[PDB]
This record gives sequence, structure tokens and C-alpha cells, in this order.
Amino acid sequence: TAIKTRPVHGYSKFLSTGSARGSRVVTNKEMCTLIDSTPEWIEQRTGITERRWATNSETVASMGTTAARTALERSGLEASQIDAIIVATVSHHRPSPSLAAYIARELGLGDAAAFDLNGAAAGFCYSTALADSMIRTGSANYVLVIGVEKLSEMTNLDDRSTAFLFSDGAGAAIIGASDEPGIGPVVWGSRSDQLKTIELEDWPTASADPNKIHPLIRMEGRAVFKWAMTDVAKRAAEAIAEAGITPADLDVFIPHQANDRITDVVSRHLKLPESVTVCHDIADMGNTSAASVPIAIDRMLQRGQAHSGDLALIIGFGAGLVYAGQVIRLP
Amino acid sequence: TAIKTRPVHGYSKFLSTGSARGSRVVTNKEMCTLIDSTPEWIEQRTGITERRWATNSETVASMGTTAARTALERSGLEASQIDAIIVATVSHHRPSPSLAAYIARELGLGDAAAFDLNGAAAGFCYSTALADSMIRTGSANYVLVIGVEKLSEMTNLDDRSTAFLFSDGAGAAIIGASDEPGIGPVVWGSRSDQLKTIELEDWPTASADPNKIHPLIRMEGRAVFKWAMTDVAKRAAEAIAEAGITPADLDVFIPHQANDRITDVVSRHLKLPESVTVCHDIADMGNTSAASVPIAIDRMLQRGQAHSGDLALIIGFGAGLVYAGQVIRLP
Ligand SMILES: [K+]
Ligand SMILES: [K+]
Ligand SMILES: [K+]
Ligand SMILES: [K+]
Ligand SMILES: [K+]
Ligand SMILES: [K+]
Repeated sequence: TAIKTRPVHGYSKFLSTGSARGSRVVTNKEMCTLIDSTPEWIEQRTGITERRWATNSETVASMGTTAARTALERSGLEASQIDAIIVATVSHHRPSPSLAAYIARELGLGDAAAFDLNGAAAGFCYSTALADSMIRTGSANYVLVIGVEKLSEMTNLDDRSTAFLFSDGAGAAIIGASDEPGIGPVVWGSRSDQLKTIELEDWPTASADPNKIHPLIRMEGRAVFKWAMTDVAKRAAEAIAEAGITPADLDVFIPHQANDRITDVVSRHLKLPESVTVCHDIADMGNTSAASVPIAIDRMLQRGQAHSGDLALIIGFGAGLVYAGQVIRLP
Repeated sequence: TAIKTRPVHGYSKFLSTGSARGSRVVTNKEMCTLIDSTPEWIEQRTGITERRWATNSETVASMGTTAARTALERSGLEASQIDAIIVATVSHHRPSPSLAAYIARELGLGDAAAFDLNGAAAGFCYSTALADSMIRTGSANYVLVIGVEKLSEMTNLDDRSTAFLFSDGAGAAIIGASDEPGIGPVVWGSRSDQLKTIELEDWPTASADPNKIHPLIRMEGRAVFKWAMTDVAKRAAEAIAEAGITPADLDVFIPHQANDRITDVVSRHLKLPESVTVCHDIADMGNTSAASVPIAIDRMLQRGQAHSGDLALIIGFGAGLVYAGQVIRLP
């Protein structure tokens, strides 16, 4: 007895974006009263001058819902037409149900496939690749993809090497079917023999500690930069090639905003010409993990650094170690 | 300027399975020293006579790895050929890196795409559909899918309406490219307006509580039953239809093992003939959430209740509410 399948038919494309950063502006000046560091060391080492933190009223569910509502309104779709929602996060601290289910309820989605994905800072790029595959194999038609984090809660203010890095926010995109390729092939993988490079504390350990609520982020920044400069840069070049273009065909490069030095060294490895606009939004954003790429897409489009129809290389890389990147056409 | 996508070819199929449950046998007799119930009542309500809990040395990482090692050995692949690992769980209580990354490191995987998926008890069927889509669109070739849970840590022994339900274990499967379809179209979705039916506590709440380590499961079982009988049964019928077969063409029916009465009403709604073997392994399994379906597949194959080449409808359903099911050919 044979099993019938749906065809692989057509492609997919971004239809719209939206973002909702944390509302609290934390300058390096204010940061240096919370940690022992200086504002010009921070800016020198990372390019960060300020970052956004969520207030106590901005949860990953409310930020994710806000970003998604903006994407929905801009897409011209009705909420009833969304039939998949994917949320990339490490900040949904409830085991079950998923943050996708909570956001689906706020939006009043109907019969939508709904799941959370944990791909660390690569999660939005992981989720984009999946959305494209789902649409092309007919298991979804309009996919809401959200990267959302609230890293301030897990930031170690006694760790001067990392306290100044992390920020809070959501970015969202709606992906739909397309006659022409709008999402190029994903180049993704992992380096799990390097797992100890970025590790968060486990919740049972935090829970037993009477002096803390949340687990803390730990990061070996020098190992991270070496990996980003060496191996991630090569995966980015592969993602461009798999899309059937050269670096000079790109209009914009939007890496995960981990460090200005990382962004710069990958740009040079790719030998990007002056015509390629490179995202340096880390300046007022810091590191928002899986929310980094979709926030930056939205904001670059908003300020005219990027335009509809531009080709953008997006790539995320983070704890695991994991990575994922692809070329997309901006909506 | 255009971009391209990877050449599409073929389908996918299960190559092997493996499973590893917790070693601690908790009979209904022992359960009724912990809660105010009787073994007769538990069995009449659910069909459970015993369940497995993990010992303190059995973690989701160690059980997940053991199940995966068994599946890997049975498949005839080298570990180095796995290029995606998907872990479906609500029991990985570390924000980052993912459980997929920890297990990838234990197995010595190389450059494999690696992510955790939260689809509640539907998680294995969600991950199966994604693996199939990934393979068919060329982003992976051999996908390791693991459903693993340690729900005993989140079981409320003061809640006699749920404490007898939950269990611990891992089930694993390796999925690979195929010339003919081994996995039918997914039928999946959610009913997020019913979210309040199953909610686990937030980790920050558990962390703040001086007398608690883990958050606890809360469940409205009778709302779950009404939903499973009336709505999930219809989705099960659709997944059979989508595969181009009738219920009589099935060899096996393997729903998520949540309640024997749920299994039976869905069987009768589908009008399964006598030749269809129905999984009722809840009898000594209990409810192992996303691990339920891959453990049942593996154990049914082991005891000769199911056979290589059988057509099986697998369906998962859980908190969200979410569901996912498909017809597969057993390895
Ligand atoms: K979670
Ligand atoms: K605590
Ligand atoms: K450090
Ligand atoms: K987790
Ligand atoms: K606690
Ligand atoms: K109850």
C-alpha cells in the first residue's frame, strides 16, 4: 500500500516585518553604575553605546505579540489566515505550553501549527528555513516567525565581561508562498564539541539558590570571536554561494549583532564591496540573541538602510555551538 | 537579481527506532501511598497500572542519548552521517544551549543542524513532519528525532487528579531520504483559545518558592477528554485521508498514550477494523508526553505487536492545545 504526499511546489517569501524592543533605554553611563566598567571600554570592545531592556510589564509574550501584530497589520492578511507560528527563544521560562501557543491565543489565531524552537542566537534563521520548507511542502501557507528574548533577567551584573552585552525585544516576520525564490537555502549546523563556550545555568540550580531567581549567562567571549571569525565566516560565504549569487550581489548583510568586531571581520572575509550595507545596529541595541536579526531587518527597513526587494544575507550563531544563515529578499 | 534553491528529490522514511525509559517502576500500589486514591480507580479512569520514573542519575540528556544510540546502531549509519538532530521536550530545564546540543556532543555528531522543539505531547509528530520536510527540500539527509521527558519532577503529588498520570523516558528515530514515501502529510494545528486546559507553572514562580524546586503540572483532564474525543479524532481521520488511504489500510494505530478511553473513542470514531492493532501501552507506560509515540513504536516493534513495513497512524496532542499526526511506514 502506497502513501501519498503533498507535492513540493513553489517557494516562499517574507511578506512583512515588525519589532517591539524593550522600552527602557540603558546607556553605558547608567550601565557603569550597575557594573564595574567604563562607557568607553564598552564602546571600544563592542560598539555598544546603549541597549534596550524590557520593563516588568514587557514579557516575552507581550513583546512577541506586539511585534507580530505589527507584522500582521503590514501584511494585509487576516489573523485567521495564519496557519503556523514559530517562536525562537531561550527566554520562555515556562515548560509548557509553548510561547507560540500563548502568542497564538493573544492574536486569536485559529487552527495554526504552533511550536517553540531553541536554536540559541541562531533561532530566527533556523525558524525561517523551517517556515520555507513547511510552505513549500504544503503543510502551511502563512507562517508567523518570531524571535524574542528577555536576556536582562539572565544577565550577570557581577560579570563585567558580559553584563554590558545583552538586551530584550522581539522581532517578527510573516512568510508566505511565492512564485519565485524569496528565501535561499539554509546553511546550518553545530559544533557541539565546543558546547562549553556558552552555557547558561540550569533552572534547578537557580531555583535552589535563595539569593537569585533566574539562571545566569556565561560566555567565553574570546572563544566566541575566534569561532565567529574562523568558521562562521565560512558558513556565511557558503550561504551566499548556495543562493546562487556573489557577495557583490547582496544589498545588505545582517548578522546576529554579537560584537562590532565580529561583524567587521566577517564582512572582510566575505570581501563585501562598498555597495553592501552592513548592519551595525548593536550600537543602540546590544545583543538580543534570537531576536537580533528580525529586529535589525525591521529597523533597517524602517530607517531606509534597506529597501523592499533587496537581497540580504541573514545569519545567526550562538550557544551549542549552533549556526544558521540564508539569503532572503526583503519585503 | 534572482536567488536559487536546492534541487528537490524524493521523500523520506523511518530507518530505525530506539527507546530508554526511566528505571524506577512505580506501581499503582506505590502511587496510592503517595496520593489519596486506589489502584482500581486509577486503572478504571486511565488504563494505567504502572509507570516508569527516572532515577536521579537518569537525566533527559542521558535517556535521550541512550535511545539515540540504540536507533543509531540499528540504522547502520555512522554518527558522522547524521546532519540534523531534533529534540522534542518540555523537560530541558536549562535555557541554553539546547538539549539537542548536549546529546549531539554525547554522540559525537559533527556538523549537524541542532534544535529543541516545544510541541508539548505533540512534539514528536511535529518533529517528524519537519524532518520529512527538511529532507525533501535538501537541508538535511539523515535526521535524528528524539522525544524525551522527565515529567515526574513536575508532577504534583498533592494533586490526586493528575499525580498518577506522568512518566519519564526517551524515544528516538532516525529518518532518511527515500525514493518512495515513508511519511505521509502532516495534519497539525492548535486550539490556543483552550490554552488554560493544561498549564505548567512558570520557572520564576518555582524558583522564588522556598519549598519547591520544579514547576508543577496542572491539567483539566475532562476538558482534555472532550477535546480529544471530538476534535483530535477528526484530525486523526484527516491524516489518514491525506495519506490517500482508508482506516482499513492501516496496520497499526499509535496515538500519544494519554488515556485508554481517549485511545478507544478515537479508534471507534475512525471505525478501525479488527485487523488494525491499537497501542494501549499506557497500561505500563503512563503519560510520557513527547516521548510517548516513539517509545510505543519501539516497544511494539520489539514485542512483535507491530512489524517492519506496517502502515501506522501516529498522532500527538497536548498542551496549547496543539496536535500533529501523520501516517508512517514502520522501519
Ligand atoms: K520553555
Ligand atoms: K531561587
Ligand atoms: K567571560
Ligand atoms: K529549555
Ligand atoms: K525554589
Ligand atoms: K485537575
